[PDB]
Amino acid sequence: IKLFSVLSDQFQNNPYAYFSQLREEDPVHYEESIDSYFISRYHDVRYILQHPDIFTTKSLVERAEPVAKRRIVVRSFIGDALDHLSPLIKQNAENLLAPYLERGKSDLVNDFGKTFAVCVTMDMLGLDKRDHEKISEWHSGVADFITSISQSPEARAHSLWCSEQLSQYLMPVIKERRVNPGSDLISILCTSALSDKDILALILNVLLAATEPADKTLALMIYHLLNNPEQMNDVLADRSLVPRAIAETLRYKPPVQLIPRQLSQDTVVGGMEIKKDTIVFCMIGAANRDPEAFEQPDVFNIHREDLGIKSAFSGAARHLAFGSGIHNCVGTAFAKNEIEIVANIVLDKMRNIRLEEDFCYAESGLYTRGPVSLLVAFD
Ligand code: HEM
Ligand SMILES: c1ccc(-c2ncc[nH]2)cc1
Ligand SMILES: [Mg+2]
Repeated sequence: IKLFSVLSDQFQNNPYAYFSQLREEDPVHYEESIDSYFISRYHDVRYILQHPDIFTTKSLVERAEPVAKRRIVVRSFIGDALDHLSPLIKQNAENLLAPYLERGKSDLVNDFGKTFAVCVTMDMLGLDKRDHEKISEWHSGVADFITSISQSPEARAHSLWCSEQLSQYLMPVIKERRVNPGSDLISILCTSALSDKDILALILNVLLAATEPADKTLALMIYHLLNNPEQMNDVLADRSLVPRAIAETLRYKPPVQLIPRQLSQDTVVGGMEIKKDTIVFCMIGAANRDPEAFEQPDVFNIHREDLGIKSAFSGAARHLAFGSGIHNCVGTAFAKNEIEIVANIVLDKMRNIRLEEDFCYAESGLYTRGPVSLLVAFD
């Protein structure tokens, strides 16, 4: 059945049950609802993410809207700085965890994760960490505008308010640093090219970008490590394993699930010929589960020889969770080091971590996916 819908409740309840069938039967799957093709095969996807002259993306300055080489520049402003934020990402985790020790339990997504990911992004932007609640809130409100297929008139209103709220918060902070630079990212954005309203739309995009996926990765890892208790023990003993666990969780259950692209000319991918101006969706989950790229692909295995940690976190990595080529996630380097730091602390701090009694595990999200909650218990 090619008639099946990939925006359907049924798809969303468990996408990994259906990818297999999309590849090998309807790889360039047309969705009759939007005017968009969903591409599910690894090589078909990777070629698209390789060449953004044919499959153009949306640039790193314009608004993340209703859904050239500052990359270089931003890349090193993360890269050079990620070793200055190492003690702060470190304190963030420790500070945020302290409430939940002794109680002996926590929900790593609701009690801990969302709030941690936000505080990191805030140190990277140099905003005042006291305001983390305001921000997580507004940050979701816009995240929604983007993630959602459609919205209620209440939500759409609320999302618009959040952007309004976000703008009027950041913008004075932009001018303050344009004239008195700090040593944060916003501070650098205003040094040696860019205008005020442009620097805002960039900050807004980095905020959206560094925040949501970080959350989800740490949680997906903890969950897949506790679900293979013997691999969890593997990580507990030799900590150098953390990155592979990060990586394999990335291939396994990629936080960002779809990558879109606009189509320049008329071009063929797979068996199907497409047409101009059309948005096609890369199905990352589907690609990281293609036998063609990974053997035993539906097995969480941190020790898999076909992962390749040497490059799991670069422009030319095996999995497509960070995208591919010259448009790969700008903070890949940063993503590694951030998640690494928490994971390590979590393990250090929640001795004898286990899943809570009667913990029923569930995931949510079409564009970006992750656990609704992860209920863990500890000493
Ligand atoms: C859990 C780790 C992360 C994952 C899996 C991830 C994944 C991705 C993916 C798949 C893309 C789209 C590639 C494309 O279509 O061009 C992307 C874009 C991007 N990422 Fe990440 N990312 C992560 C963490 C981060 C962090 C920590 C930062 C900032 C330090 C960051 C900054 C960006 C930026 C600026 C973009 C460009 C998209 C835009 O224009 O808004 N990412 N990321
Ligand atoms: C909502 C939140 C974040 C994203 C995103 N796109 C690339 C990296 N992160 C997309 C939608
Ligand atoms: Mg973060």
